[PDB]
Amino acid sequence: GEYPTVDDIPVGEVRLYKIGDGVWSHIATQKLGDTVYSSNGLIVRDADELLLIDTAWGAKNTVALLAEIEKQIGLPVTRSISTHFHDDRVGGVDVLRAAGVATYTSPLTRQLAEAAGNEVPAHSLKALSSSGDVVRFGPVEVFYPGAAHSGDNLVVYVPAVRVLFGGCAVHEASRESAGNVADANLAEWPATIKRIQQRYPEAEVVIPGHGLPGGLELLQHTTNVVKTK
Ligand SMILES: [Zn+2]
Ligand SMILES: [Zn+2]
Repeated sequence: GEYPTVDDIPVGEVRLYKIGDGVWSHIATQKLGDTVYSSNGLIVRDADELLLIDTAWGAKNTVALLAEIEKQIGLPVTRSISTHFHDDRVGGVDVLRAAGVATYTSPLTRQLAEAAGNEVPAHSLKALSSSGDVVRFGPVEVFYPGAAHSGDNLVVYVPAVRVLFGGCAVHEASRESAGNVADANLAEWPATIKRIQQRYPEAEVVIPGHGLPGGLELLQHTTNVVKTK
């Protein structure tokens, strides 16, 4: 049906949304002040297991995520990748570890998470240290396009179905400001977007870290938003 939003996900709950064959997004919320915010991750089937991209933004939500996955898909999450060091990506890693998931991210993300006092995935993805680096991981590619929203942000591509999870380096269409730039590299963000555009020219779906999925237009949209400043 319609992509889940803060206006229709019951409080405390996590939703899944089917994106294509063997690929779902997960959507969770975290109210701060008067505004309820949502956050997206990904789930990708591989053989008879699941690969998780990002936590559901905190321990409580991540427990609910695992329960929703069991209810709706019924296959075990065996590995996860966090796409940068913020709480919407690693908050809940200890829940994943308790559930027997092998948790991964880049070495830089582990370092930044440790410095921030955030939860830290247990394992490093090697050969992701330089912009342009890419590695295969089961049914996905993991690409480090360079600094943008954060110094460490990764994107994840599902080649079989042309789905790009852009994460927080990519803004949703309705967003016209960059939001939280405390860890951002605004100078490098446009070049980082260009690397993503050049690497994944056939992507059919682009999923931002927050908000509605779109297509490749979200990439240039993000650059446009960055240019404001
Ligand atoms: Zn972030
Ligand atoms: Zn984010």
